[PDB]
Amino acid sequence: PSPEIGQIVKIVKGRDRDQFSVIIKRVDDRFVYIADGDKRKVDRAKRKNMNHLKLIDHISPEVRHSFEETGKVTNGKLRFALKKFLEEH
RNA sequence: GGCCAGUCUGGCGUUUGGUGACAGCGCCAAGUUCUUCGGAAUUGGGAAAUCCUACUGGCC
Repeated sequence: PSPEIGQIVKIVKGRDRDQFSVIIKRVDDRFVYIADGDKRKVDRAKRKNMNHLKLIDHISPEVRHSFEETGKVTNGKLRFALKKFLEEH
């Protein structure tokens, strides 16, 4: 399954390993860009090979709706999506 | 299995760079070489290669 915009991931490789992040842009089949709105904010999002992430079965509608209407997402909305995701699991 | 590119002594920490193995930075250790004894250089294996072990990324 292709990675989705607004989907939560767990980082499995790299120095940001074992953290949770949000997919904010899909380059192709291989590469995405992730950001958490805190230590890794949108304006310097982290490029990632999708093989170095673990797809979590959770997609935040707030993140993907904001990209559909404004073409962007705020760091506060990213922090909200991750904070809400952790509270349900 | 083939072709190409890359990484290297170990432990803890890390808002930094890298897709990544890793690296950078702080601290504690280890090996090798040199020393005027104050220190200095260096770090997978190999005498060395377009070589090889392990690991990472790409194409098949």
